[PDB]
Amino acid sequence: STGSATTTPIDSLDDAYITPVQIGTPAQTLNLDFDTGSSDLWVFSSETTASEVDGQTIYTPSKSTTAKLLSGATWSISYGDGSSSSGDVYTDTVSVGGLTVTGQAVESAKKVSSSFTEDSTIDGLLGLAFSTLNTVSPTQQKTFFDNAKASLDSPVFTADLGYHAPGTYNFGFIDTTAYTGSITYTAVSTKQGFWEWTSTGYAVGSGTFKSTSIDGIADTGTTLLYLPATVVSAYWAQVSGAKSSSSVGGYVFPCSATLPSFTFGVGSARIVIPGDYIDFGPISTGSSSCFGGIQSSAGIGINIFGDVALKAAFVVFNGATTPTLGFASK
Repeated sequence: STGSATTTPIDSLDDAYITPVQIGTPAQTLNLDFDTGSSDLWVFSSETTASEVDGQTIYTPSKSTTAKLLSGATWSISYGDGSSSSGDVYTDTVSVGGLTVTGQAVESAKKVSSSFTEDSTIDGLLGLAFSTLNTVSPTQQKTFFDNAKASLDSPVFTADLGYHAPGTYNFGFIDTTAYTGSITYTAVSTKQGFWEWTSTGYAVGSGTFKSTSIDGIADTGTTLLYLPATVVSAYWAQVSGAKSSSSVGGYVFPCSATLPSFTFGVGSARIVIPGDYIDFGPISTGSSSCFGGIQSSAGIGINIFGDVALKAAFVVFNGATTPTLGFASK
């Protein structure tokens, strides 16, 4: 089997991407944030505290003839950015782009943090990291991909995120028309539960490539590119007037600037992030200070190849017995 679904930016900045997902019988379609940095499929629901729901579409398990309470199971997650949610668990039928999993754990939120409430466009998350990170207790549950894998034509999914445009998540096949040149594959460590890999270096603009190992994760659920302070300083030093602002919480730059590209290495291959992808616009409406899309990972504890980086590539998440990651230009 295979599946193919379009993923759409939630706003004009590509802060996140939403993908329609069918849950239950008859189908209830919710727009979920596919997150290769976490491993829980959770939704706003009829059980979510009413004051914490503001415009989201909810899953109502009582209206699904295939929903079953997973008795005694609870979940609770805290994300790197400080947001969180928790609740109980149902199993139900879940379909993405024509690919159907029966008995998928659907984690129903009883509580969500303010950032989730305030984002009316995101009805929940669909985790695509390794199932070892799943938070359901006392019986850990599998991700949608893990459940689908055996049925898929090939045990892979691909992320093809757009810059200010829709893109695609495919399951079970590699669309050879969706990228240019070749896909370069690179080793993955699953030791921390992430799609963790080592980039071979970077360049700023038309500058020379610096060969240096940068361990990090491919994370579709993180907006920005978070890299070591040395690398980030070298990038922003090429932008007149750019500075790290403790009050804003990262690098800002004059909105009048033209940003240089940023290149990262994948083995001997190179992925170029155009300068415009690094512009996240005014820090507040009407400001001439703009927020940068490349930020320091210092104090996160891990480097994160988030959407800024991934949307410059066609990315293969190869879930074979020994997982790997593939990157192609597009």
